[PDB]
Amino acid sequence: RVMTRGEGVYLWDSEGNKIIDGMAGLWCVNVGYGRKDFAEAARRQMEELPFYNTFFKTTHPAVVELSSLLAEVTPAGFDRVFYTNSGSESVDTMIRMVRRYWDVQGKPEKKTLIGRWNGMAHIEQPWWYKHGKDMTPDEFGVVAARWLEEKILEIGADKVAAFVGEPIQGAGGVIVPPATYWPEIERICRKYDVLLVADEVICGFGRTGEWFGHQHFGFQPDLFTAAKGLSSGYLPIGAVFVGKRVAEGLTYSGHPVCAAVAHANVAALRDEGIVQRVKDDIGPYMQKRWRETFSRFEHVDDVRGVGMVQAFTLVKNKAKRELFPDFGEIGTLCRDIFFRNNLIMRACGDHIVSAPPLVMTRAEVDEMLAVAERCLEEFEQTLKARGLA
Amino acid sequence: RVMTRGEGVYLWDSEGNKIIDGMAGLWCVNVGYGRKDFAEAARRQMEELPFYNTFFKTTHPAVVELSSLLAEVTPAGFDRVFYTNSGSESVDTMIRMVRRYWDVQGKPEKKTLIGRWNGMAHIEQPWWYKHGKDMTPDEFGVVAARWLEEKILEIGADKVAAFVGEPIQGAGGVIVPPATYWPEIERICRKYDVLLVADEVICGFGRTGEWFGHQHFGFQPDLFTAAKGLSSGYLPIGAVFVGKRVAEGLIASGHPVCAAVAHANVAALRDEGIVQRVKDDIGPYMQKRWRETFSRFEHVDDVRGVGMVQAFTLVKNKAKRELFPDFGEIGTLCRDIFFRNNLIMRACGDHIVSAPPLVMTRAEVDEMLAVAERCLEEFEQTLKARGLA
Ligand code: NA
Ligand code: NA
Repeated sequence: RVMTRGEGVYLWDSEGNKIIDGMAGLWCVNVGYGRKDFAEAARRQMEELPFYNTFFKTTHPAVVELSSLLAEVTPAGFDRVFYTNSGSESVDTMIRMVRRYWDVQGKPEKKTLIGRWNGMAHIEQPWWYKHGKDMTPDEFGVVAARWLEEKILEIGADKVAAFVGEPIQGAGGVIVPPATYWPEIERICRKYDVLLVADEVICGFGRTGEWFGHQHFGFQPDLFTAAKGLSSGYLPIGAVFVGKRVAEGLTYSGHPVCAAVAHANVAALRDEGIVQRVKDDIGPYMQKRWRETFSRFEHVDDVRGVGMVQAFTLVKNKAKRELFPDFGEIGTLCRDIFFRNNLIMRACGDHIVSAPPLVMTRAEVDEMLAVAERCLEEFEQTLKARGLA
Repeated sequence: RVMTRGEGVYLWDSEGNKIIDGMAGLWCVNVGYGRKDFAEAARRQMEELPFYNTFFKTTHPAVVELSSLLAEVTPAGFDRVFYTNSGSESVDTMIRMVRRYWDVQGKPEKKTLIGRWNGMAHIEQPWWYKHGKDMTPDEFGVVAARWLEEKILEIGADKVAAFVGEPIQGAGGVIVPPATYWPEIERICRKYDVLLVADEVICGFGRTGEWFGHQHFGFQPDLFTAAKGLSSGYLPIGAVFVGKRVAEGLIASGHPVCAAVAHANVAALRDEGIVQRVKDDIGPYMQKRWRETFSRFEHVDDVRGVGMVQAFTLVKNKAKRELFPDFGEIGTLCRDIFFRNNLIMRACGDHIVSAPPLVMTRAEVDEMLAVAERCLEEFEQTLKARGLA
């Protein structure tokens, strides 16, 4: 099978089958497929001026225009932006910046960054279904955030540079933390004089209904990182957005052609009302319909989501919060059913996740959920037959 | 001062000044500026199919086409290519591959990579002018290579995964190793069961007259890495080329738009005879003329280069091989003169380096060197006038 075409939320193959891309590429095709206007933006920039040499102390006008527009949609205080070619480069750049910041502050010892599972250290993820015991989600959020305080005290605050986290952990199975989590993380970071970094690789550019995930969860990072969601994936790009504290402690970056396409993308997300529509219209619709569709199944639990990112977990016994053995095997079984039915929704372990293009219509939401629901019927029937139910 | 246009080896500013780009952007605009055909390649790919989903078990046709073409210009045995968005990503990917290779081989202790100055370790660079003492270059090449053996023995061979090096160290000042160096490096790597990796960030895509620097020096690495020279910089891209031994060990990618541009670039380099012309024609001319132009100056020594990469070093006393103090200050002085005269040649410490687009004509070589020559005359006079001669 070869892919021949994409438009909106759909991909087409050489056999003429229409496939619903419920993952928007790599969680990043937020304006959807088929933006021929972006092709023109790239063509024009490459015909005119695809380079800009550091010999000149000025900045390529496409990059200037992108930065000016980004400033309008990012939170106040993020006036320094460092462009990269990818999320990976953004993470590397962020790490170097955090460390340099502390060097400049006269604290070169402060070099370790702390992140989460699913000069490095890691803490457990705020996954209540697995780790919550008989705590309420609110109680658990405080406990899970305090794992950061524990790790800071273990390493020593004078050696810790920063905590880095995705507002919602995407690759981890869309683990949505309790409401109490990020405020406690923030208290802990500020208490121990540790920088706070939001990784917006998946939550960026409208995914949660706000422009950035950290805005939805109401925390104020010192920096945040972005990947190719910045261009809806149409060309490789990323960025590190630097807040006032770190900027003060610390011009040429950005491939001009990719910047021109990113500018067209961000302008579309704003001017065509796409992000606002997630917040006001399609987000709440998706979240309601997602929950109406999946909550009833015997082996589905923890149905969850915000804006246009959503998920659930396949489980052996809901009443016991008992997961299937060999976490991942059942998810793969379920994912194969979706794929056989020309629906792209992926599995992380036994979590099923979705992040369709933000432009998805209500009818398209219901179309996707109808296929998914039919697939889950088959999944449940298949479990029974294999004696795994 | 704003850049407004580029064509061939030239850039122009908003005042209409012509600037000679003797560095080809970031050592990478090998086909030159002004390739309007590349804009069309990008437009067409973005109009038709800028994405390709892993849902399909096939590869995007532009990537297939690029790989097929690359296979015709790389050495035998490199039939696995992993595409990235940049040189930096290529290095990261290579490091993960070399470590995974050894894990699969059942030698999980092999994790350290060794490189050179200018989980990681470093050895000294084969810079004869500084380190050669009373050795001939050939004798020094063997000694400098044996620094790798000394380092491997210090660490423990069973802990060492790979040695990584640029065939000619570009950012280090175009340090061209003696003829004896790379064969001894290779021998040592084989002796200690260490992988050999060539970093083609600057030597790649025709810079030395061969397609790749490792070919010029006659060694066969197990992997090699490339950066955006693969597209002459027109879009972000990189790659890791994986040899048979490693590819098979692992068995036991690519943004389609960037791939389409890279394919146009490689096709041009080949079909327009650009690389062949470096080997047979412009390279030998550049090297001769570079040496004729610079060798006579009292404070210039170690005039060097291969193909279309060349350099020299500003020195306090040639007879004594005595460098200026505060290495870098004099290079900056000289570079500033170049820039004032609208010539882009850069300084790496007190090394002056050049790597112009490969399409430079003989007339353009002479034009560039005539400017550089006048700048060196000024440099010598300013040195005397400052009492630094
Ligand atoms: Na802002
Ligand atoms: Na080959």
